Amino acid sequence: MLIARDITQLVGRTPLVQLNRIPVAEGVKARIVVKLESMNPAASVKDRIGVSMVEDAEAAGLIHPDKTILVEPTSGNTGIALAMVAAAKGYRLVLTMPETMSLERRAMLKAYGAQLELTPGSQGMEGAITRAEEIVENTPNAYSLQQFRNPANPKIHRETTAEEIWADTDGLVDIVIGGVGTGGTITGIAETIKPRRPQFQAIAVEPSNSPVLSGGQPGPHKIQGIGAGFIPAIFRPELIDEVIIVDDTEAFAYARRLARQEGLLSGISAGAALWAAIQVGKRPENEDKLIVMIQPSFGERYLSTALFKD
Amino acid sequence: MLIARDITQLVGRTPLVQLNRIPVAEGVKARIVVKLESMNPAASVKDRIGVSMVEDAEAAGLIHPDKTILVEPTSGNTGIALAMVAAAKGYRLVLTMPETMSLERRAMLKAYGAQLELTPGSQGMEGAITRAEEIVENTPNAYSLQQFRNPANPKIHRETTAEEIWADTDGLVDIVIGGVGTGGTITGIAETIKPRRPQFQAIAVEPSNSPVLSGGQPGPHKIQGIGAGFIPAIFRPELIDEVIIVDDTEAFAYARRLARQEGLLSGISAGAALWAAIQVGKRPENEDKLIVMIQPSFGERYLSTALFKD
Ligand SMILES: *Cc1c(COP(=O)(O)O)cnc(C)c1O
Ligand SMILES: *Cc1c(COP(=O)(O)O)cnc(C)c1O
Repeated sequence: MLIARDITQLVGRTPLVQLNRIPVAEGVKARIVVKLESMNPAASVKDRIGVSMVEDAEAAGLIHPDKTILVEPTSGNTGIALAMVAAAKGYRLVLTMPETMSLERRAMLKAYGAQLELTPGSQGMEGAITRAEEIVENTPNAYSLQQFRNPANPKIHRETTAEEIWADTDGLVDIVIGGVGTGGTITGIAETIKPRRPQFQAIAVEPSNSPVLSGGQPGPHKIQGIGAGFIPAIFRPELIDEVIIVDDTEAFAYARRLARQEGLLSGISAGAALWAAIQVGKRPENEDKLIVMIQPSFGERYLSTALFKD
Repeated sequence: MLIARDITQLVGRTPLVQLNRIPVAEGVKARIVVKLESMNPAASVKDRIGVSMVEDAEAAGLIHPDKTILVEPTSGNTGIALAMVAAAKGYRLVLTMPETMSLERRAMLKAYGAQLELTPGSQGMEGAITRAEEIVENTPNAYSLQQFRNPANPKIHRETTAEEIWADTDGLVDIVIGGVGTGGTITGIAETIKPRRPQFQAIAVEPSNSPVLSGGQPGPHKIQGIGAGFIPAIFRPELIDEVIIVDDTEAFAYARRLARQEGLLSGISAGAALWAAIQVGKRPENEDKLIVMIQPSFGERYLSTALFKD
């Protein structure tokens, strides 16, 4: 019998899909395919790390459902992944999240029974992180899995996300394109694949308004889920070939086209990754290369935002 | 390479998950497991029929993307499934839907680029169907796949949904419980499995406020996706062992517990199916029987409703 013990054993193992309209429309000479992290149980890539971080801490005896209050600052998806895990396992969970993130994210957290404290929009992720740190320092048995630092984040991507790409492309993937939030996705992919394919390229995507991976200064932007405003500790710049900066307008435009022209309803950051993959795929040296882009989230979580509202 | 041609080749093949808290809390003597139709690409069971109905009509030369205007009355999910398919394949699509269905459903349809005409809430599905029929009768090249009559609906459930249950339970499933909207799910399951397992039970679920399968009169109710207010042509009462009626309050209560106590964020109708499965699973004759319930939809589509709002 193939019956999962619980929802945490059903995360990852997401499929690849080719694009059929957008690349030809933009004159792309490479082959662009999409890894659909929208098909995780709670509809984002973060399900993978919600599970891995919690399992890692439990195994080391660092947390226990009967006493630990999990606390995590989030732009939404990590909070939702942990909220699902917490609901399955019986953990109390408190999220801090900036008020600028989509209304759907707030409602998702509450639906799973987690506690949410919103932090001021002007303070961005820094405000969320500071508040979470204050809660953890002060509260007995509070514990932060710390998604920007936790080795279980890049590890699960090395062991699952990257292996899936490797298998599903029969070892022929040439380039992976991924927006950076925590950096775990693109880092874990590069770590696993580069040893097997020396010419493989790992390309990071960030908002042009907050180009910190590129050496620039942090700023406000609308690409929810990427552009934390600092370089995460887990991110390994030495493994990444290049950083592509993306305007908010292009992220929104390409995410809309994903839904309407490909039937791939997608978050804003998937739009940013596609715009980037288009630019890379048009380079003459990349003709007939196989480019996999990561689609981090499903677009239903974004209907209230400027992506689709009106 | 395992790369899907497009999103329509990634529907179905959904997993089973055991329940870990709710059955013991209710003194259930059977084993209740859930088939997660929330994990289809657009997060409901309807993805399966959106694909099968369109492929069937295309193969027979009855529709073509360059000319057909698809038109379908819906409570939401069939419209969304067809909207995804339409976006991938380049069909124009018009949905009629009662204003009583969740706001998320409206926004989902528009996000995929479909056209929506809302019909009066007081008229329910009958109003939606009448308007769709008026559009089709009157409009050149308009075409309704007709989800309540289309043989491709129960067929795809016979060939995919039912085979998945058969395989995943190693042929040991004793009972399937499913709410009835079109009736295709529970009918196709019963058709495939009963010949292989004479003692197998197929049990239909309907709202107590609109118990038409039970021989009663139609009425208004809040279990979105089930209780059409008539017996669908595809539904085969001779294959169904029994109909269980469910109150709106119990559907809401059990859907909330699915999210918060199992980490299975679910639509309202999944709550109705669980309440039913609990009742069946408590019967002394069903001790140690394996009961699979269908979870028709993911709960993100329902955050604006009374299920979670406030
Ligand atoms: C997490 C996330 C990303 C980036 O993934 P990382 O592995 O954290 O870099 C992109 N988009 C969205 C919507 C996310 O939630
Ligand atoms: C379609 C649907 C059902 C019932 O499935 P059928 O195969 O149409 O009987 C139940 N719940 C929801 C939310 C649906 O969209």
